[PDB]
Amino acid sequence: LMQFTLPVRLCKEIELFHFDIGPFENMWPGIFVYMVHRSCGTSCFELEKLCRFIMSVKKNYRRVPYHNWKHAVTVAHCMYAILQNNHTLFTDLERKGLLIACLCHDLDHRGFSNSYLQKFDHPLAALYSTSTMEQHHFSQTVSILQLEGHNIFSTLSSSEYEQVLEIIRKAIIATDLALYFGNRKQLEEMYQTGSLNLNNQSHRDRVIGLMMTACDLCSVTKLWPVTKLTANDIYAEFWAEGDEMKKLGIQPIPMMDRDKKDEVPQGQLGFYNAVAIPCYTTLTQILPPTEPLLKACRDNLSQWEKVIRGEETA
Ligand SMILES: CN(C)C(=O)c1cnn(C)c1C(=O)Nc1ccn2cc(-c3ccc(F)cc3)nc2c1
Ligand SMILES: [Mg+2]
Ligand SMILES: [Zn+2]
Repeated sequence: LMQFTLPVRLCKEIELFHFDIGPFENMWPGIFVYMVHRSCGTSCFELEKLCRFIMSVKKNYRRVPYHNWKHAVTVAHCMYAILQNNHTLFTDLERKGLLIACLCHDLDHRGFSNSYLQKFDHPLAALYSTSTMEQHHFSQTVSILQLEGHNIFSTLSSSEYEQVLEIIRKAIIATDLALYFGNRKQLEEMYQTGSLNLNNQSHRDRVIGLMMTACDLCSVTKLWPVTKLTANDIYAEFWAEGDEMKKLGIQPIPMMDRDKKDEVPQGQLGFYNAVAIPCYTTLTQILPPTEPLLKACRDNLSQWEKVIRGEETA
């Protein structure tokens, strides 16, 4: 059999939650296949169809600062680490669906929020009133799955195929941060009343939703230099959207105004306190082996406080 192998450093370090997939684009497909073979199994997919699928997915990501092919693979890798360290908790179909969902979750992203598309009156806002881009991302996933030689689930029954596409749809839609706030509240109450039940499919859906938020935001769980450098790419997009909001004669929110760049450290602080820390806190409560994500989030929260006190530059 042909078994994907990684260099010695990558082989060890890919198992760590804070792994950076590196600047070599051409290695990312191999890194993804390796993660599928270990998290799912070498018999989960035909290698030729998976490779064809990977390259078609890559081609439908755009040359944008942040919401790009590197983000897709980075998000899948965070999902890999969660699956590997919680391997008894997930099903055959969930391992198949969830790495694919992560790879595909920002397909055809142009670097603009759902809000910009609504204000711009983009056709996608007419087609999908809520979770606009996320419904677009899923649609793009269905299109690619339906290309000749791209049915990577061809061995699944009709009913299993439908289940996995439903895992992928719900996982992709969960990456709408607007939905995260409600989902985390429900999970927090369920955990704290001791009512959360992983044998309940509506509960599994919420847990996978949280996992998808955690994976999508995972730049806050990297080592500080990766965290800081990724934040430049995030803001590069936010500021381009703010420019576009100004062009429509609309005041952009502060995070999207390139003139407000000196307030970034305080905005980061607000984001760690309102979104990130609660997210990885609730995830750790449910999946205790995800602890390193929360530990690394607290470490970066401390780093942003050092930037605010003038003991670090950005
Ligand atoms: C949507 N995405 C991708 C994310 O939210 C996302 C994912 N990963 N990360 C790290 C983010 C992220 O940085 N979010 C935020 C969220 C709120 N903010 C508010 C401010 C702020 C800036 C200047 C100012 F003057 C006032 C406030 N800056 C942010 C940044
Ligand atoms: Mg997205
Ligand atoms: Zn994303």
